[PDB]
Amino acid sequence: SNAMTTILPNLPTGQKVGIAFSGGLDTSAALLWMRQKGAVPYAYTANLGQPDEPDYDEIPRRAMQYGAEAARLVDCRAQLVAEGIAALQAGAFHISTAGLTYFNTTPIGRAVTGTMLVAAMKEDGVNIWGDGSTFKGNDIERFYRYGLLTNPDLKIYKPWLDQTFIDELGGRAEMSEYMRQAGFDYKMSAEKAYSTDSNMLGATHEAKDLELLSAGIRIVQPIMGVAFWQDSVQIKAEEVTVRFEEGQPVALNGVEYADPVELLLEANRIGGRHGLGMSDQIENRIIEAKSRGIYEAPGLALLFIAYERLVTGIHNEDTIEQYRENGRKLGRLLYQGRWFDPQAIMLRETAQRWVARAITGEVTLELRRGNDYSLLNTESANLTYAPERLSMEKVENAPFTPADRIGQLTMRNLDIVDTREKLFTYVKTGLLAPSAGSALPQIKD
Amino acid sequence: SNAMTTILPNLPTGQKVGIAFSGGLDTSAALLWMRQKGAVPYAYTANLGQPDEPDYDEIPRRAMQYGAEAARLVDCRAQLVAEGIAALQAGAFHISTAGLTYFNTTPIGRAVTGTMLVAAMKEDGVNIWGDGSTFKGNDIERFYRYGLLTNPDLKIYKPWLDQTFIDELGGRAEMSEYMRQAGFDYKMSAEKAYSTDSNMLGATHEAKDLELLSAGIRIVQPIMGVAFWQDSVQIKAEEVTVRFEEGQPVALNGVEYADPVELLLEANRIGGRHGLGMSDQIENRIIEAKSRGIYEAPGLALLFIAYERLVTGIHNEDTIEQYRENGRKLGRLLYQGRWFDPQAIMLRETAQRWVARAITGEVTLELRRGNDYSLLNTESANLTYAPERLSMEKVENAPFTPADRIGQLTMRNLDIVDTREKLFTYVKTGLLAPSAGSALPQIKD
Amino acid sequence: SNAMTTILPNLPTGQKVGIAFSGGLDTSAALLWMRQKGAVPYAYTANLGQPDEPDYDEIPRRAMQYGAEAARLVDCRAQLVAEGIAALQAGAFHISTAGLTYFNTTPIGRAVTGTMLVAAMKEDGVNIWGDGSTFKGNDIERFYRYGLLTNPDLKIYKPWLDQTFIDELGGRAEMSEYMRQAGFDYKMSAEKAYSTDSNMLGATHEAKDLELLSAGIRIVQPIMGVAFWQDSVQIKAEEVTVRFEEGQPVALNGVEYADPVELLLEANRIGGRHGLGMSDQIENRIIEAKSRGIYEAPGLALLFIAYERLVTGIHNEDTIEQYRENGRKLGRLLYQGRWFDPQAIMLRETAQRWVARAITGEVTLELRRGNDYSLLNTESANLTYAPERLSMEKVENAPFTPADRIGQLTMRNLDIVDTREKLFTYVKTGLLAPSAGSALPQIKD
Amino acid sequence: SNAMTTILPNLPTGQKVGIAFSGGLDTSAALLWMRQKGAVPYAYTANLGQPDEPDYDEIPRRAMQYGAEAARLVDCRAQLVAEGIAALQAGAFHISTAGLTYFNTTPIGRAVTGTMLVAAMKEDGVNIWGDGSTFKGNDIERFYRYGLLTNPDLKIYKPWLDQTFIDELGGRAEMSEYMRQAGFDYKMSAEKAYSTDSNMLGATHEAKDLELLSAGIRIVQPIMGVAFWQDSVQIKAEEVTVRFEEGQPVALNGVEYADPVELLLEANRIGGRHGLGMSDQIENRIIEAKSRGIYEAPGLALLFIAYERLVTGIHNEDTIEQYRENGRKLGRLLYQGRWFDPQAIMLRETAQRWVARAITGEVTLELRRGNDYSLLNTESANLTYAPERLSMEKVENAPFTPADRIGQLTMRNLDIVDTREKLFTYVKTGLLAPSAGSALPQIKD
Ligand SMILES: Nc1ncnc2c1ncn2[C@@H]1O[C@H](CO)[C@@H](O)[C@H]1O
Ligand SMILES: Nc1ncnc2c1ncn2[C@@H]1O[C@H](CO)[C@@H](O)[C@H]1O
Repeated sequence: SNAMTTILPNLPTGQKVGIAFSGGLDTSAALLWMRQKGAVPYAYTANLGQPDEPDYDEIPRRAMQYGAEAARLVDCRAQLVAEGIAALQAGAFHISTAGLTYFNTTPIGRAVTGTMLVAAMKEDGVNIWGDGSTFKGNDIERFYRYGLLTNPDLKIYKPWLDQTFIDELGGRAEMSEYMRQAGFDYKMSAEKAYSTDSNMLGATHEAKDLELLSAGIRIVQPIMGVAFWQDSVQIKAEEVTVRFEEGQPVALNGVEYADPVELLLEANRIGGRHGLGMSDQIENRIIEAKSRGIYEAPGLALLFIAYERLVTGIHNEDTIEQYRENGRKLGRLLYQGRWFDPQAIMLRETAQRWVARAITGEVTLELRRGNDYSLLNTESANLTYAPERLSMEKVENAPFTPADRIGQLTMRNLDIVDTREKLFTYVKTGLLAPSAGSALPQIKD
Repeated sequence: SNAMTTILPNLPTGQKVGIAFSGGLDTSAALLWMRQKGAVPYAYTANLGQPDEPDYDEIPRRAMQYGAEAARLVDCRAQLVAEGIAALQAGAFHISTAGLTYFNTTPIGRAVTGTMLVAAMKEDGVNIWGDGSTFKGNDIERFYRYGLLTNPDLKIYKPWLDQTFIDELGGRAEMSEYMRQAGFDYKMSAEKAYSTDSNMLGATHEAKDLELLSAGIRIVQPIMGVAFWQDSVQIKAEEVTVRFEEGQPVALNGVEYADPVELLLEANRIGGRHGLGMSDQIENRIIEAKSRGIYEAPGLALLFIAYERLVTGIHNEDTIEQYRENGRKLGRLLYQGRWFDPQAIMLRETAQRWVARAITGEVTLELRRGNDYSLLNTESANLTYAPERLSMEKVENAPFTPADRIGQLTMRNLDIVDTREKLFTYVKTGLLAPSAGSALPQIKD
Repeated sequence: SNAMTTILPNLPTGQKVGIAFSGGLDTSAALLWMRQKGAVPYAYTANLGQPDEPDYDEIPRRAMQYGAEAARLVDCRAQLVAEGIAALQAGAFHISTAGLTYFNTTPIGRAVTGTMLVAAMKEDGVNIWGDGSTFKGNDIERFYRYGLLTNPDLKIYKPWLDQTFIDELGGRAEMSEYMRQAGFDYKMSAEKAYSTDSNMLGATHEAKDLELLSAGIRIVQPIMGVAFWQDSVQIKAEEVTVRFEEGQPVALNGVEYADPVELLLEANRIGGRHGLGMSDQIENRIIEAKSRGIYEAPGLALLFIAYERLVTGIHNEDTIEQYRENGRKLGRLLYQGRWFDPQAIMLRETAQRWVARAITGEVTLELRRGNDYSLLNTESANLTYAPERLSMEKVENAPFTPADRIGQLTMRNLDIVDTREKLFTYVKTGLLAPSAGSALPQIKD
Repeated sequence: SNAMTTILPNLPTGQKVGIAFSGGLDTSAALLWMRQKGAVPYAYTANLGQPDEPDYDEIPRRAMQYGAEAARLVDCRAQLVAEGIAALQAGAFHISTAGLTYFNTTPIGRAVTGTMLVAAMKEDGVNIWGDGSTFKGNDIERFYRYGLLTNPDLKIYKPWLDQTFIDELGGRAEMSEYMRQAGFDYKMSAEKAYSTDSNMLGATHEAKDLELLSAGIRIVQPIMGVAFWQDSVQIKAEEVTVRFEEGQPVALNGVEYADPVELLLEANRIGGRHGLGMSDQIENRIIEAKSRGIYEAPGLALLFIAYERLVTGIHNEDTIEQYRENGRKLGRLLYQGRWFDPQAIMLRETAQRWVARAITGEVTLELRRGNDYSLLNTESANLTYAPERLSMEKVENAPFTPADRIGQLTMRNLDIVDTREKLFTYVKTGLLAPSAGSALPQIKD
C-alpha cells in the first residue's frame, strides 16, 4: 500500500469521514460506530425527491443525535431531473424486454449523488468517504469512479473490510442492537418481501422474494403509482397533453412549468394514477452475473412516449437510427458508472444537440391501466410528416410522376442480378438449400 | 427499349399475364379488362390466412367468371409463419415508438407473395406479371426485387402506365361501372375511413382519415382483436403459457403444436381477445417520406414477449447487444425488400443459430387490455440467471470475496485519472463549462 | 411537369444559365452552344488548387471569348482545405484495401463546388445551372443535392436531355469540330490511357485502360508526386515533423503556418517527393455497381499518419472505437452527397469536438518510397501513454499490486462457467463440433 | 479459501504441476525450483513454428535434465494457422494506425496455447498449471480464461505470489545463479533493448527501450524479415501471386499447397524478404492503460492484401460494411481473451460463411521495401466488378437510360427540402452559424 491507494481498510481515527447519510439502519449504526471508535463523521443526506420519504429535514437532526460533527441536506433534485432529461433526450436505455423499457433511474441517481455528495464533502474539508456500498453490487464501482472524478484526493473507507466493524456490527439484528445499547430506539420498519431503492426519476424493487422468477409484480406495492393490475383499483381513462420546447419538457395539460423539478413531479402524478411505466427486467450487472427487478418510472414513461412520438415525426431514418444506436451504447456506459467519461459525453451531446433541439411540439394521449394507452394527436411545426406533399391530386403539385418511379426502379437491376447470382453461388458451395425439391422428405448431400 | 427492360407500359395482347388476384374491385376489374383487350390472364390468389377473408375458394371461381384462363390458390401460410418466426428470432423490427413495436408484417408478407406468386406463374409458363402496386408506395419496389430474384426473365406490366387503362378504368366509380356493363354486379363492401392490408402475422391500417395525426386508433375497427380502448368491451384477465424449444414456438397453454401455422392461429386468438400488440407508428418509406399506420399483430406480440424474456435470462450482455444491433439493421433491410440479399442473410442466420437455438423454456403471463400485461413466471434449463451462484452464505461456495472486489476497483484508477484529466482539458479548450460558479447568474467567456 | 420540377430537358432560351466552367472541351463547347442557341451563359470557374492547372486566370478570359455574359473565378481553396481537415478529423474514409485508404477527395471536392458555385450563381441572379455531369456517374446526384440545398429555387438544365444538343454535339470529335466551325482552335491535349479528376486534396485516375484489373498504377503518371515504383526515380530518406494544435495542422518541419491552404500545399510537396499515399481501389458507386481507381493524396496521407498516431496515444479504447465507427459511416454519407445532412453533421461534429480538440502534439517520421515510412517520435502533453505510471519499481508508486490483479481475475469466473456451459449446449444441439474425436477421419451425425 | 478458488498462492508440494516450458531462463529456473521444493513438474513446450527457434526437440531434453517428471512437445502449428486464417477471414484486427494493421498475432497465439497446453496437461492427469504470466500484462487474464474453459477443474499456481519463490529467485541474476548452483551452466543469450514474443503468425517487440516513443523500429533487429529501412540492405522487386479457394489460401506463385502450415511458411518467406507488414502501434491493454509495440507479420500481411482486394471486387457495399464492423468488434474480443465466447463465435462464423466462401480468386502484386507494394492483377469468377454491364454502347444492352436517371433524382426532392429546412432550424436555435456574413471579422450572438 501507498499514500495514493484509494481504499482504506481501517477506520481513520481522529480524521474527518463523510457518510452518505440516508438515515436507514446501516448508515445510522455506522455513523454512531465511527464516532464511538474515534473518527469525526460528517453526514450528507441527498434530497432526491424520494416518493417514500416523508421528511428530509428530520434526517440530519438524527445524525447529530448520533454524534455527527455536522449534518446537512444536499439538494440533488434539480441535477437528478437535468440528468434524467439528458438520458431521455439520448434514449440512453439499454435494458428492455419486448420494448418495455427500464429508464436507468438507479444509475442516473448514483451519477448525481456520487458526484454531488463528494463535492459537498470536499467543501467542508472532508477527503474520506466512509461508503458502505457492498462488495457484490454495482454501486461500489459507480461510487468509486464518480468519487475519484470529483475529488482526486478522495480516499474511500470500506467498513466491511475492518474486522472490528464486522465483529461489532454485521447483520441487521446486530446493528439494531448496537443502536439500542447506545440509547437509540431505532424504529424498525415492517419487513417487506423485497428491497427498494428510489428517487424522483423512478423506484426499483429487487432481492428477497423477487429473486424467484415465479414471483413478480403481483407481490409489489408500488410507491409511485397504484396497483393497476388489481380490479378493486378503479382507474378511469384520462386525456393528457405533453409539450416540449427544443427537447426540454415545458408543459403538461396546457400548464407551463418554469421549474423542471415541478414538471416531473406532476408527470409522476399523472402517470402514477394509471400505473404507467412499470416493468419486470433481468439485467446484467457489471460483474457479469444477472439480477432481477420490478421497476417504476411513471413520469419518465409519460415523457418518453411524447418525445419518441415527436422524434418519429420530425427526424429522418438515418438520424433515428443513429439516435437509437447511440442510446443503447450510452445506456450501458451509464450503467457501468461511466456517464461522465469522454465516450459517454460524445453520445450524450450528439443527442442533446442534433436530435433534441428540433423536438418542439405537443403529443396528446389517453392513459388507461398500466402500459395500455392511446395516441390522440401529435403536433409540431418541425414535423417532416406531411401527406399533403405526397398528394398527386394535381399534376402541378405532385413531387414525382409514375414515369419517374419507373426510372428509379431501373437503377436497382444491376445489384439485383448480383444478388441472384450470389444465391446460386451459395447453393453450389452448400451454404443454402436449393429452391426446388421433392414432394416427400428427401436425401441430402 | 431493351430486351431486358423489366417494365412494360402497354398491355401485352395475346400473351399470358399473371395477376395477384385478391378479388377486390381493382384486381377484378383489371382482370376483366385485360381479357377484353386481348391478354390471357392467369389469376393467383395467395392464401395468407387473412383474418378478414371468409372463403378463399370463392375467389378463383370469380376470376374464372371474369374470363381468367386459369385461377389458382397458392398456399403461402407455412412460409409466412416460417419467415415471421425467423424475423422474431432475429428481433428484425426497426419501427417502434417508446418501445411499442411494429412487427414488419407487411414487408414479411411481400417477401413471401413476391417470391411465391412469381414462382407459381413461372410453373405455368407465365413470365409477365400485371402488378397494380402503385407508383408512390413501397410495394412497387419490393415486388420488383422479389420478382426478379425469383424469375430473371420476369417482365412487369404496370396498367397505370397504359393510357387506355387510365381512360377506361381509373377511379373506383369507373371500375365499378365497367363491371356492371360487362354483366357482373360487383357487390362493393361498406367503405371505411382507412385502407387495410392483412395476413395472419398482422394487419396494417393507413391512408384516408388516418393521414391526419389528429385521428388515430379510435377510428379503427380491429380485425384481429377487440376494441380494447372502449369501456363497453368486456375483457377478462387471462393467464397464458408460451413454450419454446430451440427458438421455435412449440406450445401454448400446455398444448403442443406440431403445425406452426396452427400455433400462430391460436396465439392470434389469445392475444386478440385482449387487443395485445396494437400500435400507432410514423414510418419512413423507401422514398424518404413518412407515412402513418395503426397496426395489429396479437400472436406475434405474444410470442415476442416470451422470446425476449427468455433471451434476457439466457444470453450474456454482449450477445444481447449484438442481437439487438443486428435486428434493427435487419428490420430496415426487410422493409426495403432486401430480406433475401446477402447482407440480410448474414444477420438472419446469426440470430437463428447463436441466439435462438439456446431459447428453450416457458414464460407465463397475464393479459388484460391492450398492451397491459404482467409476467408471472419464467423457466428454462438454459437460464444463466442464478442468484444461488451469487450466494455468499458459505465460504466454500462464494465465487468471490470482499477483498477480491477491492482488487478489481484498484484496476480502474489509471483510466479514472485519464478521464479526470480529459475533463480539465475540455474545460480549458471551452468544450465543457467549469464545475464551480457563482450564487447568481454569471458572465460567461 | 410543373414549376417546381428541378430538371429542365430543354435549353431555356433568353434566360441566365450558370456553367461550372472548368474550361475543358465539354464546358467550352457547351457554353458556346448555349450562347448560339439563345441562352445567356454565366461562367464560374472553381479555383481548387488543381495540381495540373497552370493558370486559372486564363479560363474566364476564354469563357468571354466564347460569348459568356460574365465569367469569374470562385476561390474554393480555403473551403476545400477546411472540409478536408474536417474529414480527416472524423476519419471519414470508407474506401480502403488492406488498410490503404482513399481520402474521399472527389466527394469532398463536389461538396465544396456544388455549394459554392451555386451560391455564386445566386448572387448574380442566376437560378439555372446547365450541369453536364453524366447520367451514369455519382456527380449527377451529388450536384443535384448540394445545389438544391444551397438554392431552393435552383433549376438544373441537363444538355444531354436536349435532342438538339445530342445532335449538334455528342462525342469529343463532334464538340472539337463545333469549336473549330465557330472559329476557335481548341488545343486538343495528348490523349491518356485514363481520365483524371483533381484538386489540392487529391487526384483520382480511372476509366479507359484502368477499367481492366490487369492494368494498374504502372500506367499512371502521377500529378501530385513522383513515380516512386520506378528505379530511375531517386528518392532519399527524409525526416519530417508534423505538428497539430487542438486538431488543426499548424506546422511542418518546425515552420508554423497561419494559412492552412499553404500548409496543405507544403504537405503535398513533402509527401509528393516520396509518392506517399497512392492506392488502387474498387469502390461502390451510388447506383450499386463497382468502379476502379488509382488515387493520389500525398498531403492528406502525411497528415493522417500524424493525426492517427496522436489519437492512439491520447484517447481511450471506447473513444477510438466510436471515432472509427463514426468515420466509416460518415465516409459513406459523404460519398452519397449527404455531407451537409443532419445524420452527417452529428458524426462530423462529434469528432471535431471530442476527438480532435485533444490532438495537440507532434509526430516525427521518415519517408522513403510510396507507403514505406517509419515513425521516429511522438510527443504530446495530452498523451495518456505513460509507462512510468505502470512502473512497479517502488511499492510507494505502483498503481496496483499482484494480489489486486488476482482479485480482478476472480470476478471473471461466473461468466466463464456460463460460456463453457454454452459451448457444451452448442455441441448437443449440433451447432459446434465436439472437442474429442478419432485419429483418422470420422463418421458424422 | 474455497474448493473452486482458481489461484494457488503456494507451491503444491507432492502434486503434479504443469509448466508451459519455453526453455528460457524464467521457465528453466522455475522448473528446477519447483522440483527442488517437492512439486512434480510436467513440461509442455508449444511448437508454434517460432521464427527464432532453431531446435524444438532440444527443449524437452533440458526439462528432463532439470528434473521434470515428463516433458513433451505439443504441436500447435496447424491450429495456430487455422485460427490465424479465421481471424483473417473475419478481418478481426482492431489495432491500426493510419490503416497499418496489427494482426493480433499475440492474442491468437494465446488462444491456441492456452487451450492446447491445458488439454495436454489434462490428458496426463495434470490439473495445476504453474503459469508465470505477470500481474501487469494481458496474458494472465487470457490464460486464466482459456484454461478454465478447457478444464473446469484447473487450478493456477502463480510463483510470484509465493514469498519463498520471490526470495530465492526474483531477478534474472538470481535465477541465473540458482541454475549455476544446481550444476547447470545456463548459456544466457545476448541481451536486447526490448522483449520479443513470437510464433509463425507474427512477432511482437516491446518493453525496455521501446517504452520510449522517441525510440522505435530503428532499434529492432527483425526476426521474420530484413531491416528494410537500412539502405545497405539490398531488396529486389518481386512479383507474387496469391490464390484463394472459398476463403482458404491454397496457392502461392502457382504452386498449390495441400498443407496450410507450409503455405504460411512460404508466405512468411516471401513477405520477409521485403519486410512487408511491420508496424508501430500504441495499444490499449485489458487493464485500460496503454503499451507500445513494434510488430512483424509478413505472411499474414501478404494474405491480407489479396483477401481484401478480392473482398472489394466480390461483395456489395452493405456486406463489406458489416464485415468491417464485425471485424473491429471481434478483434477487441480476441484481444480480451474471449475468442471462444458466444459473442465472438457469432461474428467469426458470419465471416467464415457469408464473406469468405465467395472469395475464390487470385491477386498478383509486386513487393518492394516494407509496406511499399503495387497491385498488378485481380482475377475471380465471383467478381461483381464488371464495367461491361455498365456499357451504354448498344441500346439493347444498356441497364438504364439517361431519362431513367432523371427519374431517380426526382425521388430525392422531398428529403432534400426536409434537410434544407433542418439547416434553417439549426441556425435559428444557434447550433449552426449563418451562411451569409461580412467582408471583415464580425460580432457574433
Ligand atoms: N440500425 C441499427 N444498427 C445497429 N444497432 C442499432 C440500430 N438501431 C438501434 N441499434 C442499437 O445499437 C445498440 C448497440 O450499438 C443495440 O443495443 C441496438 O438496440
Ligand atoms: N468496434 C467496432 N464495431 C463496429 N464497427 C466498427 C468498429 N470499429 C470500426 N468500425 C467501423 O464501423 C463501420 C460502419 O459502422 C465499418 O465500416 C467499420 O470499419
